[PDB]
Amino acid sequence: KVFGRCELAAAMKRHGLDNYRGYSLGNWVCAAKFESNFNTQATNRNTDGSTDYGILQINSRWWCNDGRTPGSRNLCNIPCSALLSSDITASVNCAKKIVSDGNGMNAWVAWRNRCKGTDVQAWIRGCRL
Ligand SMILES: [Cl-]
Ligand SMILES: [Cl-]
Ligand SMILES: [Cl-]
Ligand SMILES: [Cl-]
Ligand SMILES: [Cl-]
Ligand SMILES: [Cl-]
Ligand SMILES: [Cl-]
Ligand code: NA
Repeated sequence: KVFGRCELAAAMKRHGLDNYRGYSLGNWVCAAKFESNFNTQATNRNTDGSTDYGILQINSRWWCNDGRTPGSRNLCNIPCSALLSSDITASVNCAKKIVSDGNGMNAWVAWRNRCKGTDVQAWIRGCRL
């Protein structure tokens, strides 16, 4: 599914991401924009053989099982396929674990490089929330 900007802001708020670990909703919308362009079916293969899945491009080295990332973990206890669903529940619940890991949203390199310290409230401007 390709979400609209405000549609995704709403879904993320519905699932308790807004101000989760102190990160405002605009930070999460911005991260999703640059990770996936709001496409739940986004995938990206890394040089190490791991794969990133879904609207927040969650990686198979730690967070989900895809059966093809040797030595990896599955700390979200889900198949990586769950991260490609039109229903963002699995992505949001797994993102809550990731952002709790110690480095906050710096775990998403695209957030650090493209969203951190910018006027992220622009990402929810106009939205009925
Ligand atoms: Cl947009
Ligand atoms: Cl915000
Ligand atoms: Cl594996
Ligand atoms: Cl595990
Ligand atoms: Cl599995
Ligand atoms: Cl949803
Ligand atoms: Cl933090
Ligand atoms: Na894994």
